[PDB]
Amino acid sequence: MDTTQVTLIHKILAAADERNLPLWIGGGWAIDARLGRVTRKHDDIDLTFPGERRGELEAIVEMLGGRVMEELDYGFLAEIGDELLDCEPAWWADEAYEIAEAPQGSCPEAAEGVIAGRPVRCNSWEAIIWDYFYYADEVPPVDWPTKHIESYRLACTSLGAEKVEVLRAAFRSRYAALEHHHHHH
Repeated sequence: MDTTQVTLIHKILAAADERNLPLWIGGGWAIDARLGRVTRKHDDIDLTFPGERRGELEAIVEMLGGRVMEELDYGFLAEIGDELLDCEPAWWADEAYEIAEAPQGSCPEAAEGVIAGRPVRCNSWEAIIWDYFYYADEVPPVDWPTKHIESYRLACTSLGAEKVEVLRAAFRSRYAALEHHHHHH
């Protein structure tokens, strides 16, 4: 399982390099890469790719032998073999690639993490936490599975409490604004 998942990630990376499509590894996988240790196995592989390259992404999935299950407003889900590819579109703005609705520096150009001895670009701790907190608003922490809870803890600790607090406050502010907009409209 774990080896298979790592191998798939390696393959997806290799395809992305061949396509000349930048890949930022996200979520728990990013956290593990940034830690340097694949601590936990994850059925879903969360990878961030520039949105404009959707056609290339479809080709990549086909090259992998998988099929794209569905395309959603926040990205596309693809089944590759027995593993799930969750693709988050990175939006190229101000000469920078940014995760949708996420703070600047979401997807650093630098080789942030390492997987299986291969250096990999990973989304920032801030981006990771932004996603998790966003998920928290959707689903209560009590409902959260151990893996997600642990991943959130690791990311928060690594980034630093104060920074995490700032992120939480920022996101709450964003959500409140969104609610107000909706209520007005």
